[PDB]
Amino acid sequence: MFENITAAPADPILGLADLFRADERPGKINLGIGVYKDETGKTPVLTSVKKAEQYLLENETTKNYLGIDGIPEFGRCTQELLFGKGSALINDKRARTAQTPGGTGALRVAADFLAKNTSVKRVWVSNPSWPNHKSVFNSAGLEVREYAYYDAENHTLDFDALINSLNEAQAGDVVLFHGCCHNPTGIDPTLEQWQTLAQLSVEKGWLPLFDFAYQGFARGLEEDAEGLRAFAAMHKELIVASSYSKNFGLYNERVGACTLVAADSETVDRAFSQMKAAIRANYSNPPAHGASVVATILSNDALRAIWEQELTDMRQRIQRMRQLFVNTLQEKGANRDFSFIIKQNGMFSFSGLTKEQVLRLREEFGVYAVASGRVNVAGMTPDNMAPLCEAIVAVL
Amino acid sequence: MFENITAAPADPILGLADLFRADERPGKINLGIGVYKDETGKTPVLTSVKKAEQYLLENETTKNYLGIDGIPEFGRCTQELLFGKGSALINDKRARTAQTPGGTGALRVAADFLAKNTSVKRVWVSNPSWPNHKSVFNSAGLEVREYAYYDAENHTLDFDALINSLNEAQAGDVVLFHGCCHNPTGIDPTLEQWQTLAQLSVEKGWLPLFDFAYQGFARGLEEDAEGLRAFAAMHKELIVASSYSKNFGLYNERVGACTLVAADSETVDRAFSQMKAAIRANYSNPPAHGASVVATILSNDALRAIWEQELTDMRQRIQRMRQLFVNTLQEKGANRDFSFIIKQNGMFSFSGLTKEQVLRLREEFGVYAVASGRVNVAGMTPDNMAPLCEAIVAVL
Ligand SMILES: Cc1ncc(COP(=O)(O)O)c(CN[C@@H](C)C(=O)O)c1O
Ligand SMILES: Cc1ncc(COP(=O)(O)O)c(CN[C@@H](C)C(=O)O)c1O
Repeated sequence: MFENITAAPADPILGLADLFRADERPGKINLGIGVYKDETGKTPVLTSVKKAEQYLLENETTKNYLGIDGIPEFGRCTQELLFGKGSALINDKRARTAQTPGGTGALRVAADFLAKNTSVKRVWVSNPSWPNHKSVFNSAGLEVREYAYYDAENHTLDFDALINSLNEAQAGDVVLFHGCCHNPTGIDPTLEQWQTLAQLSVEKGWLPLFDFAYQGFARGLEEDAEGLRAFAAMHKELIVASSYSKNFGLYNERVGACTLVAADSETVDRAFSQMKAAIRANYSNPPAHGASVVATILSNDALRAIWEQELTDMRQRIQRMRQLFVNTLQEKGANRDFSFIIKQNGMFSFSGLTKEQVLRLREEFGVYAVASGRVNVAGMTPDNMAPLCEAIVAVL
Repeated sequence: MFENITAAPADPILGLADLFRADERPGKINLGIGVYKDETGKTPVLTSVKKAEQYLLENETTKNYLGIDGIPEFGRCTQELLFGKGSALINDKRARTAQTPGGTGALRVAADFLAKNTSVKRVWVSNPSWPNHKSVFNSAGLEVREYAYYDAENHTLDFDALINSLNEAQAGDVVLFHGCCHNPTGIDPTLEQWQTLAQLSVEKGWLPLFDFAYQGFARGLEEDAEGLRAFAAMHKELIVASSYSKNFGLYNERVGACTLVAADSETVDRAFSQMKAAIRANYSNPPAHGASVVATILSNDALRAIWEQELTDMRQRIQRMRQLFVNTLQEKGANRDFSFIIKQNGMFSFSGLTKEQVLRLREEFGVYAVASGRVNVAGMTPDNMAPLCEAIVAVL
C-alpha cells in the first residue's frame, strides 16, 4: 500500500536545521531558528514557569481528562489577555475559548470547524507569511489566496497593494491577519491602518481570522492587542488563534487557544458545540501541563509579575539586537542601509539578501538563514555580531 | 456566518457525565466513566509518574520544540513494548513511530495520512466499538463500514458472523482491530482466532490498523500483544495506534503513538515523511511532558519496576471487581447468569441490560450507565457493590 508513496518535500525552515547540525565549522551562526535565544545562545525555561511547575507537582491529585475545551481558568485568562479586562465581548459573553495544542493546533481546529460548518472555502493569507499557514488550511480542504503586503524596495507595508488585493475577496471569505510581529517581515500595520482595515472588513463582509503568536514581543501585552481590539469592537464575528509558545517559552508543551466570537451568547454557544465536535474527532481533549502552567502564572500576581518582567527582558533583548545589528553593519562599512531593521517588530525580518547571497553566506561563512533571507534577530548576540556583520558585508 | 449553525449532538458517553453531576441523590453510582478508579473512587496519579515528574522538573533546561515525531527514546520504547524486545521489525528497522496527542490523536494522523497518501477509502470497524472511531475516520473523509463481532445471546465473539462480514471487504481496505480489552464488550479473540484472522487478512489484502489503548489490562504487557505480534510477523505493512492514558494514568497529558510498518526501511522512511507532513499541518509537534514521563520511566528499571507493579495492581483490582460483581448479584438473588462478566477483559463489558432497564436504573436508583448498557467495572468498589447489585436485581 505504501510501496509507491512519494517522499514529502523538505520544510524550508526545518530542513535548514539538519544542514546546520552537520556543518562542522568553527564559528557558525544559525539565524534560521524561529525560536527565542538569550545572550548565551540558549532557550531556557522561564523561572516563573519553573515555579509554576513546582506548584503543580505538589498540588496535582489526578491526571483525569480535561473537557474538550480544556481548563476554564486558562480560557477566561486568555480572553482577558486578548480583548481587555473589561471588554464587552467578555461581559456579553459572546466569546468561547478552547485550549488547543499550540497555535498551529488552534488554526487547524478553526480550519476544520469552518470547512465543515460554514460556506467558506477561500482563505486569504499575506505574501509572504509563515509557510505552514497554507498547509494547515489546505489540509482542511480550504483554498488559499494571497493578498499583497510587503514592499521589496522600501521594505515596508504596501498598504495600497494590500487594499487592492483584498478587493477581489468576497463576502464570506476568511481573511487572515497576523496580530503583531508579522512573520517573516516584522512589518505591522499602524493603529490607523488597522482601523481602516477593520472598516473595510465590515463593509466587504470578510470573516477575520487573527493569528496571534507573539503577544508581548512588539511593544507590550496590551499595545500589541490594539489591532485585534479594533476589529473586535467592529465585528459581530471573528476567530483568533493564539500561542503561548514564545511569550512563555513553552514551545514543546503545545499550549495555545482558539477563540470564537459570535453576535451573541446563544449563537456563540451553538457554534462552539460544533467546534468541540471538531476537536473530539482530532485529539479528543488538550494536554494539561503547559496550559496548567499558564493558568496558574496568570492567576497569581507574584508569579504573573515575574513572568511579565521576563517577557519585557526578552522583548528588550530583541530590540537591542536589531539596533546593534544596524550599527555594526553601518560600522563595518558597506554601501547599503539597514535602517528598516529598527522599524520592524519581533524576532524576524527580511535581511534583504538575495537567494545567492544567503547561499554564499551559508557555504562560505557558515552563516545560516532561511532561503527567503528571513533572519532571526534573537539568534544574534553581542559576541557573534561582529563576525556575522563581517560575513554579510563580504557578500554585498 | 455562524447564525444558522446547528448545535452538535450530545456525546453518548460525555453527556451522561453532566446529568450525573446534577443528580443530587445520596448514594449515586457512576459506571459510565471510561476512566480507571481505585477502591476510593479516585483516579490518582501513579507514584512512578510522580517520581518521573520530579526528575524532569530538576533536569529540564529547555522547552524547545520536539521533532515532528516527538522524542526518540519514547519511540524506541513503544516499539519494544508493542513488537517485542528482539523483534525483527525493530532490527530490520521496518517500523517508524511518531509520538502523538493520545491514542485518538494517533488514529486521526493515521486517518489523514491514509486518506491523502493512498487508495483507501473504506475502514471496517466492529459492531459495536468506541463511538469516536467513526467520527475520527469520517472527519478524514474515509468511509466507515461495520463487521459483526458481538453475540447478544451468548455474550461472546461471533467469530463466524465476523469472518462472514469481513468477506465483503476488499483488498486495499483498512480493517480496525482492538488489540486487547475490546471496548465496549471486553470480548477479545483467542490467540488461535487472531492467527486465523492474520492469515485471512494476508489472503484478502486487508491493511490492519490496530487500536491498542489498554496494553496491560487484560493479562499482562506481553500477553496482550500476542494478537498484534501475530499480524506483525505475518504482514509486510500495518499501522498501530497506541495510548498510554490508561496504563500510565496520563489521561490529560495526551500521550500516545502512531507506529507505521512497511516492507522495508527504504519504503517505511518514504511513507513516514508523508506522515510527518500530516502532523505538521495538524498540531506541528507533540506535547513533551506526558511523553517525557513515559520515556524516563520505561528507560530506568527502578522506575519501570514500580510502574509495572502499579499496573498489575490496577489490572488485579478490575478482575476482582468482575468476580465480586458476579458473586454479589448471584447472591442477592435473581434469575439470570452473569458468568460471562468473568470471561471479559478490561474495564468495560455489556451488562446485558435493556435501554429501559438502564434508564430506570438511572432515574429510580441513581445508578448511571451508558445507554448501550456498557458498564465500567473500575467504577465499582467493595463499598458500593451491594446497593449497586440490589438496584440491578430490582430491574430484572
Ligand atoms: C505566525 C505564526 N503563527 C503561529 C505559529 C504557531 O506556533 P505554535 O504552534 O508553536 O504555537 C508560529 C510559530 N512559527 C515558528 C515555528 C517559526 O516561525 O519558525 C508562527 O510564526
Ligand atoms: C478503543 C479506544 N481506543 C482509543 C482510545 C483513545 O484514548 P486516548 O486518546 O485518551 O489515548 C480510547 C479511550 N476510550 C475512553 C475515553 C472511553 O472508552 O470512555 C478507547 O477506548
